[PDB]
Amino acid sequence: STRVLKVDPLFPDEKVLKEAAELLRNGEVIIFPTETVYGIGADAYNEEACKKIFKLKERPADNPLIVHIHSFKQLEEIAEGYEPHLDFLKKFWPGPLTVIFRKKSEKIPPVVTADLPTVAVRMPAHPVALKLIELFGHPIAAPSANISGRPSATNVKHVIEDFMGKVKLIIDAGDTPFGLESTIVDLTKEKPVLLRPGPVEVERLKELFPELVVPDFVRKGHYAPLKPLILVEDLTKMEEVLKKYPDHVVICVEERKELYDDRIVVGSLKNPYSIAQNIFSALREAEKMGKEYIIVEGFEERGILFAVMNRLRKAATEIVR
Ligand SMILES: Nc1ncnc2c1ncn2[C@@H]1O[C@H](COP(=O)(O)OP(=O)(O)OP(=O)(O)O)[C@@H](O)[C@H]1O
Ligand SMILES: C[C@@H](O)[C@H](N)C(=O)O
Ligand SMILES: [Mg+2]
Repeated sequence: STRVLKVDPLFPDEKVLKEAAELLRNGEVIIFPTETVYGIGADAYNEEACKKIFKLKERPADNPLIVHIHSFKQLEEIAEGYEPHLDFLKKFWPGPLTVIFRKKSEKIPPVVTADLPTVAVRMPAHPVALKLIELFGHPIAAPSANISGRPSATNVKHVIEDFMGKVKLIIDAGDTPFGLESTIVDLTKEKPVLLRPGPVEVERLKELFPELVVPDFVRKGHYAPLKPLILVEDLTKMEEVLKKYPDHVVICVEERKELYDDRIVVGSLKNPYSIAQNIFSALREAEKMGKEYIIVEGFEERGILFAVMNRLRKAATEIVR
């Protein structure tokens, strides 16, 4: 029996956050916005409560949870060996960055980290998330707000498709600013490793970390619509793809919109952050539009479109290179 409470993203009503904090203290799961995607969270120090996240998501046990913190003092309670990277953390936090550290053990139970010695920490640059964590008093473990394998929720309409009647409370702060999950950098090995591309762009990370490792699984083929996804890297095969796949809807850009039948304009190449903001919404609009096949234009493997292509490659049923 779900409550949806609208709050301002800048100065949220602290009475709405106290109610969410109370539900977290009772070991309940709630949904809250961040600058990236909506989160489905619980008390990171509550084993049983975090287990409910796994069940609500329909999620495998061996997939660990990102712990959300509000302060550098909380980092010190949960992680160790970060001291040589504090300059870097202080430069990107709060913000759309998740880092892997060696766990300080103590209170973040094994279920949160899938029995791993590492923990993924994020200090989100969203006043609602920051003020909820500070008021609750404990860090929040939160995957993206979606059924496991589905596109990450970027607004309350999507949360509701996935979770109406399953959680007591959804905080609504509207459309998430970025539409894409946080960059994930692992800092626990000889050289830093990019595990997930996001709003902290690869190009920026390569400027700071010349020796950054970007693994094959990041550049090659979660986030899946209900109808089969055809990704077209080579846009000269677009004329040919549309034919091989008759019952189609297209997702294209503003500049190529007037060149298709049933088409959803995800955004413009003039403003590529608009593409990243709306891509997940586009998969959800498209799967509803009652066509057999969803057909997506590829983008430049550069800037934020790098992260978009990363998401669409893992979504795709076929990639047309
Ligand atoms: N300690 C860790 N070491 C490495 N990767 C981690 C660690 N903790 C979390 N991660 C990764 O961070 C990501 C968090 O994303 P999220 O929880 O939204 O799940 P997901 O993989 O997108 O699956 P779903 O479809 O269920 O949302 C996962 O890929 C998870 O494995
Ligand atoms: C919920 C949101 O913070 C997500 N886990 C991310 O890392 O972007
Ligand atoms: Mg996810």
